[PDB]
Amino acid sequence: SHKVYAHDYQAFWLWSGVNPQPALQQANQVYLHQGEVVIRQRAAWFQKMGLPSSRLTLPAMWVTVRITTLDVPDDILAILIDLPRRWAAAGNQVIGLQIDFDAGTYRLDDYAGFLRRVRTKLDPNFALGVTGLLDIQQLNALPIDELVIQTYQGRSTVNQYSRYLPALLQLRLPFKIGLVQHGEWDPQWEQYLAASPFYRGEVVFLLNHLRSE
Repeated sequence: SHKVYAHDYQAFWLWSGVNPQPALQQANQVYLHQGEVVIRQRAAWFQKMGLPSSRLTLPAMWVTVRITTLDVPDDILAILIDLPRRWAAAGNQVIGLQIDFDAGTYRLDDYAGFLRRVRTKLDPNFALGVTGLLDIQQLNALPIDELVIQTYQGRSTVNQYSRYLPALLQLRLPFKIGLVQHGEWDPQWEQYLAASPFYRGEVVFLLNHLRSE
């Protein structure tokens, strides 16, 4: 029943607006936020954010994009799938594209269709990952290479996150747990989830200091 410290972990999200941290230099993977697809005037719009595509001293990396709507045209999906392409052209080891679903009430059919579309447009050397808030004979049907279950909102672990953990042993795809830096977390859960051959460990969302510090 302790708090999450980066020095105990090896995979991290670096979000827009978050500064790099020494823990990055011990990491095996980084999940680099690059922007969001949002509705502006009843139409989807990509907002590029975060670090510009460039050579940086990072471990193997994902490009992460948050999707707040699944009504997204092919031209924006084309921009999304070019992001890992650009990061790879800059000299980095790029694992693939991670979709961060933050869209609301959709049916799993629609998520599946959206991911099918992305994978069709994504270069086959790139993996396709999903992450989102906690929320199976059809869920393991997701056409994805990695799932990350987030346990936080903002700077805090969600209260009663543990309610969603026991059934993750039924997942049949590589999965991880997303924890916020300095949030509440019981690491006994790690041991529990280690029972599944599909468990791949944790990812820590790094945070800056609050202004009020």
